Amino acid sequence: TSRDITVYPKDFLTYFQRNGSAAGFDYDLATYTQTLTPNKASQAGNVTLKTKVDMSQNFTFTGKINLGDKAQNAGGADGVGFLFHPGDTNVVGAPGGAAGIGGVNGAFGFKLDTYYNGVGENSFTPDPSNFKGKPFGAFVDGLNGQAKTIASSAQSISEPSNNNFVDFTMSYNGATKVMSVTYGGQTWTQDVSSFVGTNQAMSFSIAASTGAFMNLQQLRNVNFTYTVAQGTVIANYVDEQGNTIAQQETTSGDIDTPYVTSQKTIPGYTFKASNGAATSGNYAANDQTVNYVYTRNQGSIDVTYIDQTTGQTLSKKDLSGGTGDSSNYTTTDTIKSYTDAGYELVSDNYPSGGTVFTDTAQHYVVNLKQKLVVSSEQKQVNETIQYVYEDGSKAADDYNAPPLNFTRSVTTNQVTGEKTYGDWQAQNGDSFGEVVSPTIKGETADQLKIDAISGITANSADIQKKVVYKRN
Ligand SMILES: [Ca+2]
Repeated sequence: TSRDITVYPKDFLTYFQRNGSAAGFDYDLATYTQTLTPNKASQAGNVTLKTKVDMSQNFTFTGKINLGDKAQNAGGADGVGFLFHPGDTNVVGAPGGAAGIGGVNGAFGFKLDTYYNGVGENSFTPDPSNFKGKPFGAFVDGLNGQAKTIASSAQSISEPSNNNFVDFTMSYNGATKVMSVTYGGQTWTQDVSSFVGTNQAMSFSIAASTGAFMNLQQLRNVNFTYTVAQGTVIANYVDEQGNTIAQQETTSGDIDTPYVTSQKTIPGYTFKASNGAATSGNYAANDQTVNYVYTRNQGSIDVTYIDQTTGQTLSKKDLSGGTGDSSNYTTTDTIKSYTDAGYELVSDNYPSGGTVFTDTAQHYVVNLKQKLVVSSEQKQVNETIQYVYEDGSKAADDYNAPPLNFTRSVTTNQVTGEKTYGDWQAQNGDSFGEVVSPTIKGETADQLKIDAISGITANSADIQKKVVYKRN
């Protein structure tokens, strides 16, 4: 592998970060010594590995640990915890009974517990009963957050004494997933395959803890041959309201080596912004998430109603919605109002079976004309000559003349009420004939004839004449 190095004593601080207690002390570059905790109460100091570890390759950890100058009976505590978890390179475990492993998720490793915790918290299960007041080295199951000691791995160790450094070797087989830890003559072996659940890259922490009891806890001549894990960029494609719209695109690569992400073209959506990490960058030991936000594409549909008689817009409806959704708009309601008001529908290009908003705009038109109802009014001009005696009694039947009929069209607008009259056409003529008055036997008439009356119009008034007959 290319991502595969050996961390030398002289470069300890390059690859390890002094946290809590340890950050008060400078790595002595003559002894190659790093203080985790001093001989003081309520301490908590760790070294977190800056990178991560490929938990599928072969790593060999070498060094000497000073567990202090006091046993538990003599007021000595708490021990040295080795942490392996899949989480952040900066997350470290709870102190005391959790021994630098408990209270992280997906956590496992090896402790030298120089203090027997018999009373269990929510962060650690009681230490094994077969070790009451006795120092021991053990593997721990920290997956469910609660550090549980593997009672199989529980072998006794030499009490902390005179601040003496004992040899420590932790070796791991990638394919077997088997860890071999040797602390000064005692030897441990455990199958961590159960503990590297799926994630071939784990965070590393060496931690130390004091409480009421205390011990100077240090590390010396550290040698860590391992395969540096690869960084992992994650890329999400989501709408504005969180909901994912495209498959998340998890890449992976050597750290400080370019990663590149891609804006996805997404049917029904336009890119808005990239929240989280840069779309272009370099790879990093913790997991960088580039989200891609998209807007739900909205389509436009308008329906214009036009009075063709005025050539002017009656009303316009504007529908906007998501590319694919139904407007649930009908023209019949807005047509009804108009056809009620005395409009006649000319044309409707709006689809009968509803519309669907699309990426491209939709425009529909409804032409209505002011309804025109052609009527026909008829007028008639009449000539009636009555033939009477001086008493007002009838000498003869009234002559009712061939009537002069007139007719004009009357176009009526049902929207305005306006009446468009045509020209008063004459059906029968303009001239009333001459009417010679009857000759009654033994009478003489005041008018012997009624003269022809011409130039009668539809405006002309009915003629009402009267012939009076005198005796002899
Ligand atoms: Ca303990």
